Amino acid sequence: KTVVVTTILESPYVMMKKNHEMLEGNERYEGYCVDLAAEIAKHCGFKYKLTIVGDGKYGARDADTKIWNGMVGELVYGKADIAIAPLTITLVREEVIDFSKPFMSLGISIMIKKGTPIESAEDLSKQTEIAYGTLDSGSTKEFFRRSKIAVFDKMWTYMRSAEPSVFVRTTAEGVARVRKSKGKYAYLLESTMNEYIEQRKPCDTMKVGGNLDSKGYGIATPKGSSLGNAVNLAVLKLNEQGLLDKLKNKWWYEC
Amino acid sequence: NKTVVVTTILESPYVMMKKNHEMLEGNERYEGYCVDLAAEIAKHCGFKYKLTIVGDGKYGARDADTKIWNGMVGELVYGKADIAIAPLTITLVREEVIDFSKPFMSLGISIMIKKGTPIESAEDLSKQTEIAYGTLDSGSTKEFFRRSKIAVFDKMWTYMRSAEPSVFVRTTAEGVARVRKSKGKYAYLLESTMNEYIEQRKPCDTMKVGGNLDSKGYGIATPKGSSLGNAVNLAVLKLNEQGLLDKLKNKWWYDGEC
Ligand SMILES: N[C@@H](Cc1c(O)noc1-c1nnn(Cc2ccccc2)n1)C(=O)O
Ligand SMILES: N[C@@H](CCC(=O)O)C(=O)O
Repeated sequence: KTVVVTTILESPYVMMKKNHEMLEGNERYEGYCVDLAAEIAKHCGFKYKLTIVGDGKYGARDADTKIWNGMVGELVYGKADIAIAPLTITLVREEVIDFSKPFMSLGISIMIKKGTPIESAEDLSKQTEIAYGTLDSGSTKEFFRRSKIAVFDKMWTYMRSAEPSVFVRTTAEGVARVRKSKGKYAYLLESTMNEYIEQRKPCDTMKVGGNLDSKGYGIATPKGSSLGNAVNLAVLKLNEQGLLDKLKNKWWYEC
Repeated sequence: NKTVVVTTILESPYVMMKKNHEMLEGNERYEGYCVDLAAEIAKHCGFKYKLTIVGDGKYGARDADTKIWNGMVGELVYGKADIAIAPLTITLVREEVIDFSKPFMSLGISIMIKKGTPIESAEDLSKQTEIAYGTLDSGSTKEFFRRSKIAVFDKMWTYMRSAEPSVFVRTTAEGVARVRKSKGKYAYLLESTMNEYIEQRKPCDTMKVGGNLDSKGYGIATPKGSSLGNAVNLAVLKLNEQGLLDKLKNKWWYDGEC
């Protein structure tokens, strides 16, 4: 009956509307993914329930318990029927779930507090005074972990052992750390967020250099899911009619 | 174990004739981005393959009259080719009849002009008629403008479909030659990938202006219900994550006559 949608609370994808306290159900939320979910549901003709992933994670497989967490986990163990959020299409995930073609293209990038003397990944790698890290249980950490590229390889050996920990549990925590570390902390995140934050007060962060790779976000469903193929056609249609660019301009519409 | 028939297309730097092709046989006649990818794909998946240039030299579209598919898409649809490894754009009409792996390259529609031409964006193009402009036939780009309800693009399509002489070209090479020979009176709408490649080729007289009109990607394609599909998709994502696809792009794109 009601499709259970798992998504994550990350502006401008999903955020609490003002005065949400007296609101109920899906009306409590607004954002890029909120509108996209509505679109998908409208064209596919089904009711749905937005639910914030319990642990607030994107999705990774515990190196020990070998159990998947985050939104990926919700789909794998059957808690959600579909994930509609900025979930990165990767090999280890495609091995356990299905993704539609990307509804957004992006790449890993570098966020620094304005004034920080670093222009690129090469810059970060050769020094240590300026610390840097990424999010836990995400596609960025994994990217560096599996990279054999000298540049990105060096960076990993540095992060994997840095103390105190350069890793963060949430993205909002990685941004907050840059803003508060007087230039001693650079953050590695996806271009999408780096751009969003650069146009926000106190307008003290910025993206430097080009992206380190080219990937995309896809709508995810349990492996061999029935809704899968239909959702993919729906998404390609929305993109081709220019609605997805419209949504992007709307939510990425200080500094 | 059977030799996999791979349909591809002659579009530099994806698939090009090697300098000594006249005295060479089969796959050794070609070189390029896609030739290298086909090799990488074939290696990991463990199978032998035969590169075959698509007979009509087209990408793929369904005929408005006969309703028959042509190009590489046609090769897959009618069972002539087992797989397509080329810069084939992932699109709705195609996904309806064939399968695509996830993108091995990202791009968007762009504007190529003869340097010095007074045009900076699609909006500029649509607001005048002194400078003609068109696109490639039987491809995703022409279909984009035909189905766009966006003011600018809609207006651009209204002009193009009725222009005289025709503003459409059969191959990308033809589009580039027209830009170069028309003294600035013709602008060509094509995918950023090809536009940036040409910008680095002699006589270095063309250039991309404005930003992409959309965002999409190229994907390896297989017939619907193909056992190769899923496996090749994972193989491509792997190559992508290891950076092999970016190194491959550098090689054939920037490793540059300008
Ligand atoms: N998407 C990654 C997570 C992930 C990761 O590993 N490193 O960085 C991110 C990331 N950064 N931003 N976003 C999403 C975003 C939020 C708000 C505005 C713009 C974009 N995700 C994953 O699926 O693991
Ligand atoms: N990539 C396009 C061809 C080039 C173009 O249409 O500009 C296709 O697959 O049809």
